Amino acid sequence: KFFNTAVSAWMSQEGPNSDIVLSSRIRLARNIVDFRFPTLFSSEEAKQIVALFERAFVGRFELLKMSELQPIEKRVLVEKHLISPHLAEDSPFGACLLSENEEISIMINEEDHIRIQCLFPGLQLAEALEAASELDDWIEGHVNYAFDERLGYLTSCPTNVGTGLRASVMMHLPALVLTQQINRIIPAINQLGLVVRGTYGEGSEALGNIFQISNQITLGKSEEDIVADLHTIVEQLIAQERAARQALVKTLGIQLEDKVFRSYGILANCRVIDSKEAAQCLSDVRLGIDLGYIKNVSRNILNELMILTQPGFLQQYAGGVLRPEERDVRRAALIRERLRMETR
Amino acid sequence: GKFFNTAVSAWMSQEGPNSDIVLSSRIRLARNIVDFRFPTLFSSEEAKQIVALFERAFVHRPYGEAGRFELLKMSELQPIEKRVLVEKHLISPHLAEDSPFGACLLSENEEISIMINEEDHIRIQCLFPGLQLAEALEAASELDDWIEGHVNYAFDERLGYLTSCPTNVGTGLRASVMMHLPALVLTQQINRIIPAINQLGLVVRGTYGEGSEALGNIFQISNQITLGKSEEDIVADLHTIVEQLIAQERAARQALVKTLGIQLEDKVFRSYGILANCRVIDSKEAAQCLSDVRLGIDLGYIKNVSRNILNELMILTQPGFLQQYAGGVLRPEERDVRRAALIRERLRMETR
Ligand SMILES: N=C(NCCC[C@H](N)C(=O)O)NP(=O)(O)O
Ligand SMILES: N=C(NCCC[C@H](N)C(=O)O)NP(=O)(O)O
Repeated sequence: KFFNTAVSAWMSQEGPNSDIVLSSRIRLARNIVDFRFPTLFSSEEAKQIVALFERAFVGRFELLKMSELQPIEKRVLVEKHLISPHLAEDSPFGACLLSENEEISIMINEEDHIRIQCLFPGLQLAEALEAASELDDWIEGHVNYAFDERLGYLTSCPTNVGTGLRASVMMHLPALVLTQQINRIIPAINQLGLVVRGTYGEGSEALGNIFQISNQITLGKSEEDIVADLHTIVEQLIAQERAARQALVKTLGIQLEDKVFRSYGILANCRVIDSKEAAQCLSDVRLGIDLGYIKNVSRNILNELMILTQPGFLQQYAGGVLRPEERDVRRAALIRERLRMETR
Repeated sequence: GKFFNTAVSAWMSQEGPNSDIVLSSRIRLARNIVDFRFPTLFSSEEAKQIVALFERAFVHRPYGEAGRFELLKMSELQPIEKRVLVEKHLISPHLAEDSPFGACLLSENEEISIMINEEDHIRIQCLFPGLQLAEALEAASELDDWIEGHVNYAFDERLGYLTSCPTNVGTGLRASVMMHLPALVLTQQINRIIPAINQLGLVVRGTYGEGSEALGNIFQISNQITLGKSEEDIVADLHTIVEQLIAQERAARQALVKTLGIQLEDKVFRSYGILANCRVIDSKEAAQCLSDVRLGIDLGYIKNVSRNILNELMILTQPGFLQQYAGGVLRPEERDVRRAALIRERLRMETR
């Protein structure tokens, strides 16, 4: 079942630096030319492409067609970064070829005909790129990619023209945020051409201290060079976060243990919590788990509950519009329950 | 021995009338002994003779159901031990800190504390759980007469018992109740009630009397009038105002439940969440959270936490008792870590 908001067995595996790096994501955007039926209609191209993947994937993959999913199922796929918002809503023949472990997602008929996604836990960009490239090679053996031998892969949005590659890592940087170093690392990332965004919240507030660092640097660099560059910056960010964490432990000791356990205590017991406080507390709890203060709570609580406690998702899940105070009560209840599952 | 290592005696652990709000009822009777100068004037020789008088008369003396009296001399106790007795409300800060020749006769059940060389030669204290002012006054008056069979009180027909303090003039009677008034505090009402009560000849003080703060919204309501009113009327008048206070607190709770609803449940559970999980907590925060949790158990929000454990924790988390329980002296930051751990384990054993 792909619509389990919990961290998959695949994404809960401990990849390199997976305490700080939640996940590594490789996306390869492709468009197809010279269709098997040279149709003039996008409708027909989109259906041939779906037929291709339904015929060619029955490793176990399920082809999820957006037209066949309830809106909450599509929202979960969106929140799992398995599909884009555009695939859920705006793609009449949108479909997602999902591997059973949800490592592999091939979005069909979005902006581009093909978006191959590999999502790995921890810092495994090279592994994700290799896995995405193996599917890329498989797909290209059966279709012709729109490709200009001097411009590279042709993608609908010129955001991707060239390699069609977007590489991203999601990182939890509570210590850099706590010690107010985060706005020091943003310029270093921007100078290198990478893009850093908060994953959760509205415009740059980065709830949960979860950051997405991705490339933008396109035409010049090889895919391996894009990924090596991102990997290298991520490893420096990891080192900075670990240094900040170790400084925090050495300075605060029991006061840091107290901070993360109080955040735990709020999450385990509060009856009213807004998404911002929940995010801060979840980040603290995750840090406390990472530091081994909190020993009986899965670190995946951060990944899962950051999704489930978002205001819009919470309403989407509840099936209706909820006032903020109603959201805060349901959010607290959801969080308490998920932490009660950990106590058992 | 057990005076220092049990936070709440079996005696004080009994549920009393209205004991959810009224934690305790106390009657103190101040007296001086004829032929001894009062503690503000006496010599060290007189002070020692006073202790010796009470020692000879009352050490190990049986007092019925209360067990026998034990004599604790302040000079023979350490400041932590004395702080423990203050924190258990068995002796006054004055006796613990300001009476070199102070002593206290404690009943084995810790209902009775006869302080010696406090502000007066004798401060007879009877402590009852819940709202039991009539029973405490009866107990104290009985004990007063019983003691007076062994000492003669300085007494003037006009001025009553001659005491050292203007605040004991006449009856020497201080009747007090300890009340948990979290709703009146939260509704801001307490701000109007305190001056209103002060104008009726009562006074509202903190948890450890004059000059102390209301730890955990625990207020001491006591008479201010000691002279020109019978002891029964002083206590009856206090009781009447305590009953009104209970009524106001209960109404304030119902008002809070209706106006805050889940936010009140959130308030108490967050305090519970702190207590169950914090690793560092000072006694003041602990008291505030314990107050919230007590309110939460009173309103039925919080299950599996007894008033008994909350009573124990209110005492165990005090600095002296913490150091007593620890085994020795603790700096503030050590206290806060041991306090958090004590609370966590008591709350976790409370929920198992
Ligand atoms: N915005 C809210 N709640 C509003 C409460 C006011 C303020 N945040 C407070 O809690 O004090 N919830 P959401 O689901 O995170 O949007
Ligand atoms: N006075 C204190 N603590 C002072 C603050 C120390 C701070 N929590 C810290 O960790 O240093 N505790 P007490 O036992 O209530 O007297």
